[PDB]
Amino acid sequence: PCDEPLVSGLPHVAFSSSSSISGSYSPGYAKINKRGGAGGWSPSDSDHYQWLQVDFGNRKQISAIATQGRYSSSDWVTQYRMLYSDTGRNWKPYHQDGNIWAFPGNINSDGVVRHELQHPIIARYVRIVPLDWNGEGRIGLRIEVYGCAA
Repeated sequence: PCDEPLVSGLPHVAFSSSSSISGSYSPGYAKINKRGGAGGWSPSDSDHYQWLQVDFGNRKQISAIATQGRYSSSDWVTQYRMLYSDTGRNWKPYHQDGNIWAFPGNINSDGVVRHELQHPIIARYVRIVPLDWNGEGRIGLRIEVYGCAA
């Protein structure tokens, strides 16, 4: 199977984001079941144009993704898009059931929600783009991406 956790072991330098509320919300804190910093990533502004990015360093085959909100807070993502690229540019949106896919997100701060992809993708870089978030807070996010070397 192609389902090893690809994010949990990455150093901070593998993560980037559109913005962060502060250093404690840096994108390297966006790891499921971990509570460092603010307990997850949050951008300084919550809209439809933020992103959390991971660079796996080379191409990985990806079979599933999992998300959580920001630890013990009102910040969580309720639906999201996934984009991927081999180059870091020309992002490709993940498609499922005939359209760009909106993944159901979280409904609380700490439940993990894992989705098996209909079809695996191959990518060096992944971006998670929040589409909506909890109305009583902001975007807050921790992730895992499951896969293997391409």
